[PDB]
Amino acid sequence: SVQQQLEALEKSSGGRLGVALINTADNSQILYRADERFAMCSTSKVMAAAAVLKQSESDKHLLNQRVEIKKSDLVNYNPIAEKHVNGTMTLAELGAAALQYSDNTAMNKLIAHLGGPDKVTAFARSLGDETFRLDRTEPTLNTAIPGDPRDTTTPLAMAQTLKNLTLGKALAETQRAQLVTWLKGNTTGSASIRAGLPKSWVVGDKTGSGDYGTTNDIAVIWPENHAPLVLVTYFTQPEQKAENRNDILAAAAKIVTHGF
Repeated sequence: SVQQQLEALEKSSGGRLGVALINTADNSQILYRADERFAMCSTSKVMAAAAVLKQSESDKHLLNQRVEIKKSDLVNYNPIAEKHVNGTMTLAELGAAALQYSDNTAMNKLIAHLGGPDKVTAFARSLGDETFRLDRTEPTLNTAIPGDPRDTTTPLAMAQTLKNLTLGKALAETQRAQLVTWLKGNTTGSASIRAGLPKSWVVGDKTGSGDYGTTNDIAVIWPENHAPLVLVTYFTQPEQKAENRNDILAAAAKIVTHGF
């Protein structure tokens, strides 16, 4: 029956909906187009920060290393990075900026630091993720052209991986709780998955929108009396200049967690 509400939603939205919920209590799943590739957009920014956290395990000084922010670094959306022009920003500061405020300059600084988009993919691989693939930097990794496999993953590959990063064995404890603290403090997920859930529940998430009306959100949920839920809602549309649809993610979240 849940299959019927998500198929109705999708059809009326005139788009293509993906969803991958993993109820950790019993590891049961609720999958809709979960093995189909969607353009991650700014949800990919979670993998770039966790790859820098995984580093700090072996390098205790790493996160405090400062990073010079200049004008010619500034890409299109730099809500935090721009304040620090002619200043610095440590690596922990750029991970928090990329996730909580979705700073693109910050996302680009982390990548360069690693060595390029292909390193962040190699990291995904080391977590057991064979689907994820970051090809480009900001802002071009959001074109979200249909069929294009660049910078795409699947809703289930992203649900399984997010679970391991925030509730699993991907990161040492210290780094896991820092990734989780970062996600919770997010400032952009208001209208998305969070909307479709009870106000009392706790949520750390990262959105991702792009062209072709691409609207994504990946969130770890902590019910008040239940084990955590991992929810990945990917949505995209056929028209390049299609409006983004967060209300579709709020709806889908409601539909799938209608039972907890």
